[PDB]
Amino acid sequence: MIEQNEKASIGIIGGSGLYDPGIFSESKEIKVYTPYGQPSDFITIGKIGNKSVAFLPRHGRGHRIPPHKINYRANIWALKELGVRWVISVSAVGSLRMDYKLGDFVIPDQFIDMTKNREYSFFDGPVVAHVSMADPFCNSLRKLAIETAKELNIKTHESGTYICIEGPRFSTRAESRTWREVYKADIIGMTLVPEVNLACEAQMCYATIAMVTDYDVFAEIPVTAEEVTRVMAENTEKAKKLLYALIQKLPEKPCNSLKTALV
Amino acid sequence: MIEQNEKASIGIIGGSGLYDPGIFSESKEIKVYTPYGQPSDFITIGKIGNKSVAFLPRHGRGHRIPPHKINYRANIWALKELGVRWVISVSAVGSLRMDYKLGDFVIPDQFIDMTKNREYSFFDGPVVAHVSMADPFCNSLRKLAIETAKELNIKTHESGTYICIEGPRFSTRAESRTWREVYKADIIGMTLVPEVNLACEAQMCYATIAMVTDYDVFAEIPVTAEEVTRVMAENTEKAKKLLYALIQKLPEKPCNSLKTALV
Amino acid sequence: MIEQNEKASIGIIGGSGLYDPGIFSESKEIKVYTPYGQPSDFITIGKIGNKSVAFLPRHGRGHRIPPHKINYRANIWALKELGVRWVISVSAVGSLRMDYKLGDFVIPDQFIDMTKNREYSFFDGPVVAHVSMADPFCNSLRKLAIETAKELNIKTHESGTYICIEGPRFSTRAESRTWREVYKADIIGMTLVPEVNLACEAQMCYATIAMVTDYDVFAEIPVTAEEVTRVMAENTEKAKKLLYALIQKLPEKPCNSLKTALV
Amino acid sequence: MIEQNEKASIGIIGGSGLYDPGIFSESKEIKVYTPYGQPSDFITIGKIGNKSVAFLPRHGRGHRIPPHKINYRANIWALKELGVRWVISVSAVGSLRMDYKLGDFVIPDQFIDMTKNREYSFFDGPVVAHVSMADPFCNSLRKLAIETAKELNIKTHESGTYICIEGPRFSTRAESRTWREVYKADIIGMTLVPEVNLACEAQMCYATIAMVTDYDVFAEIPVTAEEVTRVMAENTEKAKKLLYALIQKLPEKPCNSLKTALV
Amino acid sequence: MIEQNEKASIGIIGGSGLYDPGIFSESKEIKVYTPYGQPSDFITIGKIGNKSVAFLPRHGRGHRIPPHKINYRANIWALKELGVRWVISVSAVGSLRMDYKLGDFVIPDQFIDMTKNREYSFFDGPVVAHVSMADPFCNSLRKLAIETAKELNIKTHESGTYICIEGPRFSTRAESRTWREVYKADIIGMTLVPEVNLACEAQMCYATIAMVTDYDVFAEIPVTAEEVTRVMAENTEKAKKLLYALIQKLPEKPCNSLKTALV
Amino acid sequence: MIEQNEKASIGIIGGSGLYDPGIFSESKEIKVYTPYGQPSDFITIGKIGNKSVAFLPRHGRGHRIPPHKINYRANIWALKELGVRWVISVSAVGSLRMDYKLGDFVIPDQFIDMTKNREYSFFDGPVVAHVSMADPFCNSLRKLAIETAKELNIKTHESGTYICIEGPRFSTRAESRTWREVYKADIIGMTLVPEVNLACEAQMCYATIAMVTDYDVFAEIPVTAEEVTRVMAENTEKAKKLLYALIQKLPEKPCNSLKTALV
Ligand SMILES: CSC[C@H]1O[C@@H](n2cnc3c(N)ncnc32)[C@H](O)[C@@H]1O
Ligand SMILES: CSC[C@H]1O[C@@H](n2cnc3c(N)ncnc32)[C@H](O)[C@@H]1O
Ligand SMILES: CSC[C@H]1O[C@@H](n2cnc3c(N)ncnc32)[C@H](O)[C@@H]1O
Ligand SMILES: CSC[C@H]1O[C@@H](n2cnc3c(N)ncnc32)[C@H](O)[C@@H]1O
Ligand SMILES: CSC[C@H]1O[C@@H](n2cnc3c(N)ncnc32)[C@H](O)[C@@H]1O
Ligand SMILES: CSC[C@H]1O[C@@H](n2cnc3c(N)ncnc32)[C@H](O)[C@@H]1O
Repeated sequence: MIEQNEKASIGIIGGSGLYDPGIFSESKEIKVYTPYGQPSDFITIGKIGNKSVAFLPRHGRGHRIPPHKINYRANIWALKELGVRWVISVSAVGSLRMDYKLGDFVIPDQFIDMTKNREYSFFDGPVVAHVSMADPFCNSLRKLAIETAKELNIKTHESGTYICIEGPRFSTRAESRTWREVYKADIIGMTLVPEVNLACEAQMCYATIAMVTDYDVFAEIPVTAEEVTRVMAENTEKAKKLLYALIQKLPEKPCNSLKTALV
Repeated sequence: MIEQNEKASIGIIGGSGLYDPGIFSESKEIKVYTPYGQPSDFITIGKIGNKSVAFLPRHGRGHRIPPHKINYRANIWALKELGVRWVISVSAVGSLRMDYKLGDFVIPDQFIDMTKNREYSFFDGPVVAHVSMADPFCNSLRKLAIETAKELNIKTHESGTYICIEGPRFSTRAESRTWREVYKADIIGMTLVPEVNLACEAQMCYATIAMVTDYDVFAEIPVTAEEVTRVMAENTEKAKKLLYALIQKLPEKPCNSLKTALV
Repeated sequence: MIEQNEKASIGIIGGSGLYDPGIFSESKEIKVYTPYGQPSDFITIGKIGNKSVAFLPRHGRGHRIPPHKINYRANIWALKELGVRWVISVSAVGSLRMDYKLGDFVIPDQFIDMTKNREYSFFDGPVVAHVSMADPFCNSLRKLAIETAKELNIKTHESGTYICIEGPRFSTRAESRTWREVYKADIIGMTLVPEVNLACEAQMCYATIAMVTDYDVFAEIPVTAEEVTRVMAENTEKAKKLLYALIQKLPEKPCNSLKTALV
Repeated sequence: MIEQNEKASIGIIGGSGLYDPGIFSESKEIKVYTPYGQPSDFITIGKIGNKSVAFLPRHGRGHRIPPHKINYRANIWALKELGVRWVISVSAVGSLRMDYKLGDFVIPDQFIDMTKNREYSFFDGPVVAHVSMADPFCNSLRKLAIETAKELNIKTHESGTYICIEGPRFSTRAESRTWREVYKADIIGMTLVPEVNLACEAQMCYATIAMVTDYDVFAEIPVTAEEVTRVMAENTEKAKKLLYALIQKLPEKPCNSLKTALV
Repeated sequence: MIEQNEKASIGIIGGSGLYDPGIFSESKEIKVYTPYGQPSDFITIGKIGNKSVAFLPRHGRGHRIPPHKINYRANIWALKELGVRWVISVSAVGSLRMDYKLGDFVIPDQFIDMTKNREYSFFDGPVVAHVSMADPFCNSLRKLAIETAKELNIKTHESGTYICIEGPRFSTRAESRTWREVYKADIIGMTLVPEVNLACEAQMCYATIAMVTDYDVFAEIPVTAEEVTRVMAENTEKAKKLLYALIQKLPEKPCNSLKTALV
Repeated sequence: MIEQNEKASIGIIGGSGLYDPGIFSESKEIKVYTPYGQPSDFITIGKIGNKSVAFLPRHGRGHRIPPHKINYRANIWALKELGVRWVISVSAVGSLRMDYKLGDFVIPDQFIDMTKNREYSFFDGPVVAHVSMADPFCNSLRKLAIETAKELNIKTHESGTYICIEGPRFSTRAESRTWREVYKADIIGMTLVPEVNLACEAQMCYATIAMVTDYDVFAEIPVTAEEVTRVMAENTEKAKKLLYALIQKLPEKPCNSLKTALV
């Protein structure tokens, strides 16, 4: 209902510990209209290299919004209104495998949705769409993220299955044994779904750069929120280097089409 | 979330007894995406004179949707997606005054909102808008409707205050005495608000052509739904003539000030 | 979805201070299925004279449910499932006129609805109904209540307009001046609407026996909930006498029809 | 709240590609009252052989309603109001196993519910019911469908586990590996639950005739909505023959044990 | 569920144009737990004179929240958790009378609630409370605000009836004529209710200092949001002097009694 | 919003068949305020040994509330307002293994959450909390329950994984094979989650004493509600002895701290 005059081709959704992306030189905060209400915070917009970039911290100012209350539809709609084509999510995840260590990055290629109470789509009728998500993340952006990590010599696992749980509580030992031994998941978090599905419906090329912040229930002391924030803080510098490099590497234009998903 | 390639500059919203406007030569029914879900029915789009017109029966097929359940936001959003600039509403109303006659048309110029359970705006945050509605209807469209009625010699009152109630029940005698003797309203219905509000927020030029179908509680036998449908049916031919003539009379382009409404 | 085996032709809905109607000899409490969930409490069913009567306290056990949270649709649906034809509501009201004194009964004949956001109907589509409520209460039951009061020599005003407010707060002085000097209301409460409209939609013959429990904002000391309960308690005996007598006076069968209200 | 005069003993719920069942000789469309609002479309009622049959397309006209927004409670309630005893569901499913072929029918005998956002029951209190669903489908109807397929020589698998997902997106590869390799499910869809749950609560004898329309993520090119519609269309003729024959084969009367399910 | 260690005895709720109260010398922003979710923004807490004061802008950062979406329950709950006893609201209002001029302050003593879509109470059951609000504002705080304005020689009307409308649209001319001539209202706004209700239920002593920012529909050019912000900006300095002086004038302790409101 | 004068250090939440705990010598029923509305019933408070104990039947009077509609947040909030530190849940569960026999008690040590439609937390923002629940039950309370069962020679399994399903329907055979063979669950119920979550967020020490009432789908006749009630009734006396003994064995004070869970 409002003409959006600001434009950005790349959107960055920051997770825990990344309220300030540390990637902008000059920027401003803007309010973006959505028919779903409030995005998590105002959108920070500014130029990086030759790119206009939009940033939104999914938990908002002061990490005031828990995963189950994030307005995922408003956040993705706001980025679409700005003309965003590429969406880079940076998240904190727990590792379900001894091989994915604290501070390691992971560029997942699959996910399993264990969420419960969310709004999963922009298409509630009369235009019905069933998007394919066999390979849920954008391959070209995943490949560019992997190349950037290799170029910067930042330790990064090139694949992984992300299991998304509802939260806000962390998993019981029985649940985590199920996630690992059975669902064959590698990392765990609470925010990927429905963000990734909505981005696909919005015809964006979305990928996640996850950083392992804890070993879930598997280390001598199980995961606590304090641990997650502390570990993410120790690794913000590397995350910002990776992001800054990846953003300049992206080509102009890259789920690209809804035609075969529309009934 | 999907590109709407169908286009219409004029939108007609049909009320009771007007499921088929009888104004189209060639037409088709389309599904229009909205972030609010389902409009009342598929929209009928077709050309009249040199105008592309979109028609929507607000109660849907078979008059299946009561006033309090109409998805007013989806209906106005759908028309906006089609590029509609002029919205003509045709409605059935009760007369609260005895000098009017059944079958007379009224082009109201004011309203009093007594609704209770509705969603009144497209602006829920973060972009706050407070539209001015001191003169709630579009003056240019009201004037063209009045000129059309004069040209066709169709008895029409050129002003009036519409009191919109919640429904679905009709008013008690005590409420109607208040509406007429204290508020000084002229006509009464259940569907004007929030339709008019939303059209204004969408920067459309909206006007209502109301048809007196009953005398509310004031005749020997009080209003019933059966009476409303019966009287509306006796006057549909005149309504269709008025509607057909008005549509061709409209200029290409005409609440066009969201700028001063935005905080 | 449940076959309701128990039957009652008369339903009593008790308001403030009437958890125990004091009218049954033998009775039992039953759970009644409704598609709207929970009625205010289990329904007490038993015989009085030659009639099967069902009783339900609208605020539930311990007056645990405030007016704005009462499940009016479940309460009326439960009585319909039992075969109830006559519904007698007993309520506590404030007086807006010096002539309607504490302890006086009032059999209202009109109402004005000032409630906000309650659920007003059983007809949300696809079967649309617009019931006529010009004379909102059942005339035959009002007349029998008046005759019973006259026979018992219980002081009772034979007409009156009930203004129903949302609550739970009581009115400001400016609001009460408006209800009286303007809307011409006589008594005030918080529970009549939507109970009366739902009963009409369910084709029952509904009437209210109201008892004045306070003078709203007009006495030197404005109304408090403590006053309402105290005054109601001082007049329970008279209320029970009136109820017991009216119940036996009712003929077998008496809004009687929905035909002309169905679009 | 209104008397339903129309009656049918058999109800058909059509899925994707089955808006027109092609089984009626003479029929009409009716609006059926429900306390849950709108069924997916007006019901089509007509006689076939010696029986009255009711048909409802679960996605509505133009496939306007996605799985997660279908009013399952209104659809089943409407069929119950009509007196339906047998409910035959025709649905499109993906095969999770490669030994099945596109176009094969499957008469499942079990399901696994992975839905997330739905209303699962008609019993929300005060009448609590916990239906048994160990064998979720009606055995007598499944057996009659299997006999019909054998008599018509239509290739049909006589058992199978249906995993019902939330949608509207299709599954990721990691999710589908879990559904097949771990859960051992055979077919997958989005509409079975809570339709089957509700039909059991309504004491109906429900069974699904599923049509394999894709191989989910397992063929060279993963499932798309376009493929589902295309394959369904190629096999509608056979589905109509099976339906027509089954309907005439059913006895007058056959989950009719609500007694032991009521706490 | 959280122990709140921060404390303030005075709370200031700032309205339009008052995001920065300009009264703190040293302060910090805190997050306050509420069972209703998010207050409008973090609460600014700091010392002024010998008082600890808490400030909350009701529209949030960047005036991102419209009146109909403000979480009034969370805002008042947060102030109660901090130990607030006095609540001073500063608001922008339209004048319905030509002698209450632009920039004049008004200390209303009554209100009329015309809101429609809000949550009005903290008491939804099982503890039922009906607060008595005949004189809705705290007399002692009103009297101190009036004394302060007199001492500073700031033009202020010492009484007035505030009519609260739902918004976000402004009133039609017919509604405004009704508010003035019929309801006898003096000023109009959108945010007083339920804020005042809830403060009374929380046993706080609440008063409003209103600033006339427009003449509603009565000047040659009707009210616009642009005008409201402009006039408010022209008078912020005076509002800050009034506020600063009143805050220091308040006694340590003063609706301070729910006992008689409890059923 | 009101001061709770009543105090209890131990809370007992009773499940199916335990409306009357048979543990009190003298007690009374009280209404406890919560910002979430209605707890399942009035809270029974009384003395046992040297302790004040609060009891709440989670299904309410007459087992009127099914698992999916229980107001878990109001029940745990009410116990917190009373000062409860220890919470003992007594529940009915199905056994997924043939060596956990009818009437055997189980003190689970883990759970798997398969619920779908519930409110899982007290922390919806702005104070975000992610409680750790690797070992979801209070170890000290579990150990005391186990010691009590040993002292009374009541057959009890000292560990076990509880899988919580949504209900109200019972599981299909395919789902149950999955819970056992795939998730490695031992017992199954519908009420543990979110009760346990919320108790941990409220910093209470919570444990479940489960009673095997059926073999789910694994016996010759699958579980029915009638069986669950019958088996629970056959073992009520034993459950009451365990409960009475455990209550007196508890020390004054024991999820102890939220500090590390707060972001
Ligand atoms: C700041 S602590 C909470 C955040 O941690 C992320 N997270 C990190 N480790 C885990 C884990 N082991 N399980 C689930 N979410 C996790 C979640 O997405 C949530 O937003
Ligand atoms: C078909 S009967 C119901 C319709 O009648 C219109 N209507 C006609 N007369 C009246 C009246 N007297 N009061 C309220 N609505 C009326 C309403 O807008 C509603 O959609
Ligand atoms: C027990 S105190 C609250 C009850 O008092 C009734 N009531 C009595 N007097 C008044 C009054 N003056 N205004 C509104 N409701 C009133 C209302 O319907 C409410 O259920
Ligand atoms: C018309 S495409 C969408 C429909 O496909 C059905 N469907 C077909 N194949 C699959 C599949 N592989 N996974 C999930 N649903 C499927 C679903 O029930 C949905 O209503
Ligand atoms: C900033 S423009 C919107 C604000 O103006 C206040 N307001 C000012 N003048 C008026 C008026 N004439 N009618 C209603 N609200 C008004 C309202 O409370 C709303 O938050
Ligand atoms: C009185 S029958 C319903 C209750 O049975 C408990 N229950 C007992 N056995 C089972 C089972 N096999 N599966 C699920 N819930 C069960 C549930 O928690 C529900 O509240």
